[PDB]
Amino acid sequence: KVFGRCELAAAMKRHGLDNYRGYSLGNWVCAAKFESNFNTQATNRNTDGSTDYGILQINSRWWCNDGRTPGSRNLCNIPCSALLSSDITASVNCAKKIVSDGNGMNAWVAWRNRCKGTDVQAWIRGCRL
Ligand SMILES: [Cl-]
Ligand SMILES: [Cl-]
Ligand SMILES: [Cl-]
Ligand SMILES: [Cl-]
Ligand SMILES: [Cl-]
Ligand SMILES: [Cl-]
Ligand SMILES: [Cl-]
Ligand code: NA
Repeated sequence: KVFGRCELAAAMKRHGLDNYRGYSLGNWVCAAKFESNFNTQATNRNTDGSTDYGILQINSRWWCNDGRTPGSRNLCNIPCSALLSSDITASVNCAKKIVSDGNGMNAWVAWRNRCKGTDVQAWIRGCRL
């Protein structure tokens, strides 16, 4: 599914991401924009053989099982396929674990490089929330 900007802001708020670990909703919308362009079916293969899945491009080295990332973990206890669903529940619940890991949203390199310290409230401007 390709979400609209405000549609995704709403879904993320519905699932308790807004101000989760102190990160405002605009930070999460911005991260999703640059990770996936709001496409739940986004995938990206890394040089190490791991794969990133879904609207927040969650990686198979730690967070989900895809059966093809040797030595990896599955700390979200889900198949990586769950991260490609039109229903963002699995992505949001797994993102809550990731952002709790110690480095906050710096775990998403695209957030650090493209969203951190910018006027992220622009990402929810106009939205009925
Ligand atoms: Cl947009
Ligand atoms: Cl915000
Ligand atoms: Cl594996
Ligand atoms: Cl595990
Ligand atoms: Cl599995
Ligand atoms: Cl949803
Ligand atoms: Cl933090
Ligand atoms: Na894994």
